[PDB]
Amino acid sequence: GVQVETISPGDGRTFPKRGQTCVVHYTGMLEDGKKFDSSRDRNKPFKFMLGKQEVIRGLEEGVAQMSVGQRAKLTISPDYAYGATGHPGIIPPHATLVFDVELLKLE
Ligand SMILES: CO[C@H]1C[C@@H]2CC[C@@H](C)[C@@](O)(O2)C(=O)C(=O)N2CCCC[C@H]2C(=O)O[C@H]([C@H](C)C[C@@H]2CC[C@@H](O)[C@H](OC)C2)CC(=O)[C@H](C)/C=C(\C)[C@@H](O)[C@@H](OC)C(=O)[C@H](C)C[C@H](C)/C=C/C=C/C=C/1C
Repeated sequence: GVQVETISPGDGRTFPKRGQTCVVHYTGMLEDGKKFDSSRDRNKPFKFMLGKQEVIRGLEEGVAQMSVGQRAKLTISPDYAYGATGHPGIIPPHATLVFDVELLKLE
């Protein structure tokens, strides 16, 4: 569902717990294609709480297996992303997504 390839290693010990707020930088693109979003270019980290279905399953499960400081390439299959419906106007049906995610801190 989500494949994780490490860009930079974390501490290897500090992982997100259920109900914790994850602070991340991300860049998102369609596989081998167009970039659709970046928190890095606007210099504003993205915050979400784990275990609250706030983000796509691929990102949730990608961040959940990352330690603090880790940066990774997340390849997210459509079923762990926006599926056959897509995201209106931005993400097509059956789109595999690539997120470059850095887990900055947990709060
Ligand atoms: C302008 O930028 C948008 C985000 C854009 C939307 C379009 C996509 C290309 C994208 O560019 O982000 C993008 O890169 C993307 O695909 N993202 C964002 C980064 C995390 C991964 C993914 C995602 O899951 O987006 C999310 C995706 C689009 C929809 C969710 C997917 C998972 C599913 O379980 C949810 O059903 C509920 C819906 C959008 C979000 O990350 C926002 C934060 C979360 C929600 C809207 C819901 O969780 C909602 O549930 C009631 C909430 O609890 C929120 C906090 C309540 C308040 C009022 C809403 C705030 C909305 C903020 C919107 C923001 C910052």
